[PDB]
Amino acid sequence: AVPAPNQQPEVFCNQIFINNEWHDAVSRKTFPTVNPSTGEVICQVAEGDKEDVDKAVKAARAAFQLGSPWRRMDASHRGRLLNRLADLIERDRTYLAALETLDNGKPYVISYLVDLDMVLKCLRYYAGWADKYHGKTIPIDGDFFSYTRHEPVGVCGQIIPWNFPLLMQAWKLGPALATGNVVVMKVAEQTPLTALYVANLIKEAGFPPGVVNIVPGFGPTAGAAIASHEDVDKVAFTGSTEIGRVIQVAAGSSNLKRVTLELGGKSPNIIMSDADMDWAVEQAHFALFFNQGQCCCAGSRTFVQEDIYDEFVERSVARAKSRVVGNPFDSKTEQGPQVDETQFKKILGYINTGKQEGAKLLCGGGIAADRGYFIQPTVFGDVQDGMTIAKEEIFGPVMQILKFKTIEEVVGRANNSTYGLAAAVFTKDLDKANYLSQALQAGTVWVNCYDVFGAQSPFGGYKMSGSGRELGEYGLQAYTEVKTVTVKVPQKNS
Amino acid sequence: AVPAPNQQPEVFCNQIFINNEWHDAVSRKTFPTVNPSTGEVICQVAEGDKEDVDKAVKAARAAFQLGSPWRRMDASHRGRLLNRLADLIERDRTYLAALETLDNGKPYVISYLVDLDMVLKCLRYYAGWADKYHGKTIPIDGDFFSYTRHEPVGVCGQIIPWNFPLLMQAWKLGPALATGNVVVMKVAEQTPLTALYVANLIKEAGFPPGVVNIVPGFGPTAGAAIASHEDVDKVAFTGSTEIGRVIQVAAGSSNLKRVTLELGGKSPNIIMSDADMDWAVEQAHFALFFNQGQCCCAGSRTFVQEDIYDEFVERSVARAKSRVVGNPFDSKTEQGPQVDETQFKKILGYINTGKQEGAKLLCGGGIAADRGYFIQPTVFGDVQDGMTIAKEEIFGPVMQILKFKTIEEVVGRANNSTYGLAAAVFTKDLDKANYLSQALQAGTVWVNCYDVFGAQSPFGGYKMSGSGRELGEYGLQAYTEVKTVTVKVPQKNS
Amino acid sequence: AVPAPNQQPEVFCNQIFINNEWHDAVSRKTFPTVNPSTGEVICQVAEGDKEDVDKAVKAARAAFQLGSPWRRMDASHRGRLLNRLADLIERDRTYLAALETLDNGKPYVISYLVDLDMVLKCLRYYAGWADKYHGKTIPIDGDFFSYTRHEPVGVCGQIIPWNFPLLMQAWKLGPALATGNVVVMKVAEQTPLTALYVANLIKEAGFPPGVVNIVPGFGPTAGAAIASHEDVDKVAFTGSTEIGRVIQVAAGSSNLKRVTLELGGKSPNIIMSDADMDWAVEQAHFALFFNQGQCCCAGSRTFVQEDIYDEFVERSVARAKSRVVGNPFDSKTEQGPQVDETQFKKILGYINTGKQEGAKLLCGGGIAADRGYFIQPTVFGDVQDGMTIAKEEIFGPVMQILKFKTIEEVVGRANNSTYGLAAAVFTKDLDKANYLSQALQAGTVWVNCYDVFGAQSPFGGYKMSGSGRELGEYGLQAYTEVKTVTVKVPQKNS
Amino acid sequence: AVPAPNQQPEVFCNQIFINNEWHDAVSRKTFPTVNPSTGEVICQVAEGDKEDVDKAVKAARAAFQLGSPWRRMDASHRGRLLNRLADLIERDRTYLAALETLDNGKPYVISYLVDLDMVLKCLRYYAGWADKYHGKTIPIDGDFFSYTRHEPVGVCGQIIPWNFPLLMQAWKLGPALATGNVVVMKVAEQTPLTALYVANLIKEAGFPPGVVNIVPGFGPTAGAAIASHEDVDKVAFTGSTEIGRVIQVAAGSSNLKRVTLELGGKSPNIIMSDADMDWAVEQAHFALFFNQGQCCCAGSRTFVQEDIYDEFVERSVARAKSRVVGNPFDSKTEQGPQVDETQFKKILGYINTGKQEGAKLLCGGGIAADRGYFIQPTVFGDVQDGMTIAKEEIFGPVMQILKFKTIEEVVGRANNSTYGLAAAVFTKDLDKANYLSQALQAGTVWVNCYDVFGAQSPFGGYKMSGSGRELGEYGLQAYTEVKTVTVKVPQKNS
Repeated sequence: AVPAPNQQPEVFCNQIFINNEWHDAVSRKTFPTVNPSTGEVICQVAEGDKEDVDKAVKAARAAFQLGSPWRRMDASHRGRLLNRLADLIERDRTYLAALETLDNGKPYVISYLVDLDMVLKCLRYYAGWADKYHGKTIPIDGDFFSYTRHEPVGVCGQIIPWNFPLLMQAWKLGPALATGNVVVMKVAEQTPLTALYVANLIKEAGFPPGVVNIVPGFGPTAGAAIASHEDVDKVAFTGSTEIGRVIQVAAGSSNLKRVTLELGGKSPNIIMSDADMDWAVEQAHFALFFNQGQCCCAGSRTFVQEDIYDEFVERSVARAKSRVVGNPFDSKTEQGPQVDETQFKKILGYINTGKQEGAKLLCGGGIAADRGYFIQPTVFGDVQDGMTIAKEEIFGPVMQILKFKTIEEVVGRANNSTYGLAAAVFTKDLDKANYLSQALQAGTVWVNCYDVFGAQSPFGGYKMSGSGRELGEYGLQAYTEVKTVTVKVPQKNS
Repeated sequence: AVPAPNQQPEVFCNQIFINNEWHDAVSRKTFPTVNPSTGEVICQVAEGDKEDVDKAVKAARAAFQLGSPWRRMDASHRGRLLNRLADLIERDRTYLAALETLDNGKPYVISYLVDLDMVLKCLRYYAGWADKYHGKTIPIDGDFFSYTRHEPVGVCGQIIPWNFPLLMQAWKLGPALATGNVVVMKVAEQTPLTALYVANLIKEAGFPPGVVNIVPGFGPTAGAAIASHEDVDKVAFTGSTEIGRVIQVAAGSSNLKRVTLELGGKSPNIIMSDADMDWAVEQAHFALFFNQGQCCCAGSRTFVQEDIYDEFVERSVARAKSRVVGNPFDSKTEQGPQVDETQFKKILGYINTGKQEGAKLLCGGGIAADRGYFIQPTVFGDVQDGMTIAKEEIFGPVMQILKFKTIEEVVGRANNSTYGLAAAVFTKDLDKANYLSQALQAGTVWVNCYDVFGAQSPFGGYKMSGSGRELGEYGLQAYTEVKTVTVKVPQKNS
Repeated sequence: AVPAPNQQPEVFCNQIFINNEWHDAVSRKTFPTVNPSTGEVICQVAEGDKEDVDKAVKAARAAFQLGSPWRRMDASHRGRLLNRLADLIERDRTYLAALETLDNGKPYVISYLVDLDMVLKCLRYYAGWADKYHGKTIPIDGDFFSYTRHEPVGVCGQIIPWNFPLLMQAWKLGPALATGNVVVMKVAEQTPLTALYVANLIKEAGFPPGVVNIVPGFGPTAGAAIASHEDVDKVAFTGSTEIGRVIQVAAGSSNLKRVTLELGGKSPNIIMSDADMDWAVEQAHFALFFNQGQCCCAGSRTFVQEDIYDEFVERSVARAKSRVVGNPFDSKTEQGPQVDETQFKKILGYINTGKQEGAKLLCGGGIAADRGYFIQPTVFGDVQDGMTIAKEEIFGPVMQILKFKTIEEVVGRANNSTYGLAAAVFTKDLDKANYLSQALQAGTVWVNCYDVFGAQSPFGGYKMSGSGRELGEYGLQAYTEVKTVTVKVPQKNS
Repeated sequence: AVPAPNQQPEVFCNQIFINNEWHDAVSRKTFPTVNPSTGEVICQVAEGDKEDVDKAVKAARAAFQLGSPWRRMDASHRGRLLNRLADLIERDRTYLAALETLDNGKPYVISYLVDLDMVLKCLRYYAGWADKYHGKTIPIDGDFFSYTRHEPVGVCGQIIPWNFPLLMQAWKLGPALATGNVVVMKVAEQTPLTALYVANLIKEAGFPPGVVNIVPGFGPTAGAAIASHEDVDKVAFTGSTEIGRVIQVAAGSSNLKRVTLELGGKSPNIIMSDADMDWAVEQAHFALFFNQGQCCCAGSRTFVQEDIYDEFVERSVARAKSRVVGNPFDSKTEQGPQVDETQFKKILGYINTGKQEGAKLLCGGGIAADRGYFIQPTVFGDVQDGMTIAKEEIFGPVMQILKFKTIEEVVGRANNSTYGLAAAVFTKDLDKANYLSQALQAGTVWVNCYDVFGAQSPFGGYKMSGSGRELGEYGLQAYTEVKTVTVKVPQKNS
């Protein structure tokens, strides 16, 4: 029941969003955005700069002053504003899905049924938490009355990736606005249009000026300026590991602001010999090739027991060869183009390196179309732990299948990594499922499923995959600082 | 590593415990306690009366007055007192286990390794919750500061059964003293000695006078007096369904005091065809014959699929025939005598009725010894749902095995009862385990185990098995009334 | 900004609401509803009966069966349905306010700005809690994995009073539908129209058939049938103490169903000599004369220190004499008529008895209009604790002012009652405020304010004022039964 | 009731504690510890090095492996071990207090009645949280069963300051061992003996080898090695701001390990004109001169309204001049010597700079004794915001009194700082207290009290004073990583 899409929607939101008004860059420099399906320029977006970041941060700080309309606003009213924003987004669902498809390149059906549905669910979920994050009345010793108040941390600088523009923007705006903070958001240079349109919808919803500010920046300049600003109380970053380390170093060296990181990973996928063959094959294919493999928790490493290795490999190759690649607006299309040329060339180089290392190429391994950044679904068999493709995040539609013999060995091999963002287990035995769920050192473990993301369930990673959580009640912890008030009383009684 | 027991320990605590002092009954009437292993009288215990209950309630109310030492005491100090009581109980572990064996009749090894260990664990667990039951700072609308304070409900009247004297006494004293309440406890007429010795230990521990009061009463007179007293803010009862209904009616007609009930049940046990045969048989035998079958959550109904019915029945009969019955102080003894003559005759009548109804008698079915209340382990096969033994709680060492064909049918048959205290599932499939755990209408569901009781895990029952919970954090809810305080502030800010 | 009201709105919802359809009474008997402002009949409403209650309970049980659309519905979808119902109610806000004014008699401005605003706030608040009531993963000892699941209790029978039809209906429907229960509601015979229109809106919102059922019954027959039905898992009652005791006795004697009571009270009001005179006088007048004094937590007892007794009495008399009584639809009207003739005559008799007992009559004390149930604002001075008016709930616009000398004496006198529903303290000292808030034995304590009701803040009473809470997170506890699932694991690790 | 102290207790614990065994430094280098009361050397302590840190971290990682005794240990058993450690510490309370006095220089009465009492309270409090930190069973959408498990973060490197050796060591060990982590602790070079004796007591208590490891290091070498080690999952630091920034930078550049900081502050103290004069003066004196002013939350800035400035200044000077300085083991002694010569010279330089800036010297300002690091109590009046002493943390017995006129001005001046660790308000008005508690940007706010530290109440700071909390339930969050497990089920029901 997908409505008819407009393949070339109009683009007008291309400036910096500050104080519920659109301002051009101080340097007047603009950067172009490229449609990945065809390689042509969609529109020109103003390039964020350090001075623009300073203006946005000053506006946010002014909006966060004590006694301001945002600070005096009731929590239930903040939830009502979030619900109003969600309703406004749902009103323009078709246009937002079309713009997301045009800018990112993901299939329109996926954008309409998955991305925007999850955005609405996340916004409406964090609308509820506005007036339900209670404190505590501490029963301290002596004739004292102690209690804790949950207060907004302050100005929050948020940097979102390009794989899920709307979804990550919702995940960042939900808890921040629910807890009463002000946001100075930096969007990815690849996909800036959807965030700007959402900012216009935010202005329409009725948020006070300066609460939400979006600065579209082209490069690490705006991100570094946000992470190094003194008035930014907290910085939240989601992206590559190197940029995350740079942001953390800059934040620690600037004002010791709170830092929350959500980096990439090398999430494994374990298939036990007793698992349902068809369901396991389909779920592994979906886990690896979802969003053209541009997922932080993609199941790149697929561990299959020696008993069912041959049949699983054959079924996976057959399924991958039948995947449809083409124009995302087409109904039959299952895989769209890559986000940009850089990722296209990086994935091609990764495929070439994997072929050089001796991994068996089962299918794909080349360009899918002469125009656009389309890559054929690639599957690598007989992959070893020493191979580069088995250790680095390809971040593309490349499948690697590894063989294991015993459960202890597969646990040791899966946990032998610097990333613990996610993991999966496919089996029908209760004991094996429990043991694998407990032993695996992953932030999220899925049993007989994959990519089951809910706003209620927190998401995070161990080791160097990041720190903290971004979903559920745990997400509210990062955007809140606890204040303890102790009052002397004439006499305390139980 | 069980220490050498004293088969005839001295009994001196046989009076009413009020205000940390021992008082005789006002009417000077005493009731005898009978050793179940031999049928002889152990000692004479003063019989509780309505006037004695009034004296105990007056003492408790005096100890609960505002500004009293108990009310002004810090929560951490209450936890320290609970830990001190637990240490004192552990110091006299051997004597308490011997007295429990002498009075109840359960094996000494069980009393030392299971009952007292669980008592210590429960006391030390509820010691921790003394200063960790926080309130909430409600984020109400408007310029108001609202918060909730958890206060003791008041004088609590508690009636404990005879199957687990020490364990039920600990389960009742833990949350009540942890939340800062005063206790007026009524103990079972069958096993009153252990509770009185524990009361003496409570006096030694250092509790303020009047905090804990124990009135040993012979019959429903003391229980009715406690449940109908006006100064009793809350009544907690654990026992038969009829007495629970009477207590609830009296409490509702007296002063609308809060009532918490924990009645018996007819907990089923389901064995799937794919379950581990040896483990399932052993766990079913332990589930049904634990504590001579005198358990509220005994797995009386054993549902076995038609595929493994014959082998399971044969193994269960073989295991039951090998059970050792004899003197509880003997090391090799596995089953002791019944609590009293009334239960002995009731179980004999139930066995006779089951034989009359046409159920196949596999083993046992008669008296085990010429002296004492010993009953042979009885197993009934080919039991139908219409049989009386399949519907009423025998509360004895009688095993009933029922046959089922499909999982939907077994769910419908197991849930077709007025009791939902507990249930069990034995299987190796994940989907079957999850579906059975979700479908069964039981307060507690065990998978591949039984009688796994932890102080942390709450315990309760659905339907007419009772209301509320007695373990874990949920146990603290019943013994606490919430007070909300709202204060007008000059200006509220997030 | 109150829209123009329709003084005589059309009435069409006058039948029994079962399975999203309107059915006449089986006996075809109808009872009339009387407009309190004029004494004329508004419409004829079908009279509920035991057979109709049985039909509604059967429909609710059918809708609550495992696998039904309501049971399989996601929690977030239940919250969305609640939000949709709130939006539908807000769409017809003017008509609902006009009908509430026509049926109850409260001023239209109050109905539009207070009652319906609170109804919308409560519904939207309990919409949020749909998917945020998590369980617990208990860390039990041994190689076991234990967790708790919060499940709906089942069919809930709810009886609502007549003072706040829409507000109490929302307070009952919020948590019940949020936790996934089915409702069989019994409405007051005085004000049945608004609940039926809300039921029609519920049908329009999209709830599955049988989830919500409303049976308008004339008398205690329907209430007794609901409280004594075997398929009703939980009964919630809000009203007089005697009917609450009867309901509790019947429920305990029928199937031991869970009972939650919210009865009336004699809430005191304490004015300290250092309090702000104008604010204290205005808040006391609002506390006592709100909703024509037809509030369960009305500040009937007004304790004023001897220092400011004369000035407070003079100001209270002056304020009471200036209160406007007349047609509720008039803008200048501040007090409407009483709910029915019975309350009118009872309040007149209470005023006569208070005059006979020797209490000084300061103002009012008679009928306010020759047509309708209008009573002049009455104030009684020099009231003693032994007077009947100082002990019984008049439930009308009668003010009683009592004098106290010391804070300990006023605490002792205020707590010397069988009701603890609410209390208030007016002062500027921190120590006095804290001591009074801690010492008073009231379910809710207000400081320098009164009737500050928020959906987030729980509401309840001590002693015989009721049991349990109806607002906030505490409200969800009553409509939920906890199931514990313990699974044996091969090996447990921290 | 302070027992007789041994002024020169024996010192034997002077090595590195690894695997429950004492090992000398690999380089065999030892650093001396100096008694502050006399300036003589107490004993020689082995100097920690990077290689020793590597050995300790390897031992901790070995003890943290899956299936190890520490990992398989029950949570209740961890709480029991913590309680056993607390009991062992209480057994040697006198010796520990004497050693603390000998090494730190604080008065023996303070060490016995305050420091060790708080250590015991903290240990026994965190013993309770061992088996009470539940997870959540997330109600996710779809046919899925999702839940969260709280797991230990891993090897934790902890660096403790010298002002409160035992208290900070307990604050670090409590949550870390309660949540099931392994500790590699670095102690201050000034006071290493007490931590080593506590480590010996830990070995005696029965902790498995490698769970707790203490490396006494002389300088930033050991701290940098701990913060830069790859196997250290989390680092917790408490000390100066510069070292905290260095540690955060190193941790971010090494492996992105979680960092928790608790730095110093410039906590203000506000005295309103209506506050109790005697209580305010005494509490301000205690707040500033507690522990010789070597407190992170010392009330250095004392804001006094112009109405009571003169009387408050006179009373503060009179109280400060009467403070007793001398040998800490003497009963009449109220203030001991400084921790070391460096702090002595820094405080002298700060006093000289304050005198140069034009601040009025009221009393003190020089050396108190010819032997030892004793400083006279110094009070500075007419202090301005531009003065250096009013902005930098003197960390000594220097009092600064500032004058303010209005409440808005004092709020603006108090919040105009880079530190928000703590604040205090002294008044009798309710509105002023609430407004000041809400407006002040401090981690902890005290009303009519100061330094009211309870294990239950969390402690932290805003701005650059640190991040996170170290006490209460909030303390457990830092030492725990959340794992989410989602399992597909055949059919989900509410």
